[PDB]
Amino acid sequence: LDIQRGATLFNRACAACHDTGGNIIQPGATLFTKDLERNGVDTEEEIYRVTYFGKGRMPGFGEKCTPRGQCTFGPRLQDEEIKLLAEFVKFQADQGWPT
Ligand code: HEC
Repeated sequence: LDIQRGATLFNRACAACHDTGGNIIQPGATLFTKDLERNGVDTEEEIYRVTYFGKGRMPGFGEKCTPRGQCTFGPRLQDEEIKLLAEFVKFQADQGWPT
């Protein structure tokens, strides 16, 4: 809901890999609606879950993400931050990642 706060957090925690909604590591697994839909995760609740726990080559960010090697070696994000990020991603995907 707070777009500017979500954008700021996204820019520092996510953008290097998901530049403008993309995926610089894994083609086909972007944050665009088409890929989110194909991968079964075009919802806020699914975006939150994958951000929290990770999946293959993406680290999880949740406080209770486990085991250690599947999660960020940087600081974990709080639930509220991951919720803001999931809402931001869903909103941006719905809008087509405006530039
Ligand atoms: C690189 C080190 C990444 C960072 C930092 C973040 N993500 Fe990521 N993400 C990355 C990869 C390699 C993948 C694909 C994983 C796979 O095996 O499928 C993803 C995937 C996502 C998805 C799902 C996209 C889809 O299925 O099309 C989402 C919703 C997602 N990532 C969100 C996300 C957020 C919110 C991040 C910051 C907190 C973030 N990612 C960081 C690589 C990387």
